[PDB]
Amino acid sequence: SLVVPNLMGNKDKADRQKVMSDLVALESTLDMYRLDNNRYPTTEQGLRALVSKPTVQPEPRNYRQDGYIRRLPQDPWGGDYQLLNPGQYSDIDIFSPGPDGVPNTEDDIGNWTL
Ligand SMILES: [Ca+2]
Ligand code: NA
Repeated sequence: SLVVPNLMGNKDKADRQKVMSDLVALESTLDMYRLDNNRYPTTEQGLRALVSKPTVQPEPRNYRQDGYIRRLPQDPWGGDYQLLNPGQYSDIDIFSPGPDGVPNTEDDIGNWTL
């Protein structure tokens, strides 16, 4: 006879699920980039490197003319996914900035929680 409140918790789980789905897709795309080019994008090159060839070194040596992804997704709050090379927890840390929209805050939802 006691229903635990879950309105926002349920919203949070749905939002986290979209973020994780985006992160998984990005990781797969980053792996295709690495299979071709033998490294992941640098922090400067970023996730944008998956769309078209970066304009800074290290220049990928086997970059598909079509790139690795058609478009970069945004997170559920309209924010941009972030990339750090080298990662603290993985080869590459990839994360949504979360609700607050600021990279590297407590709000970040990252691939280290996959
Ligand atoms: Ca944040
Ligand atoms: Na393309």
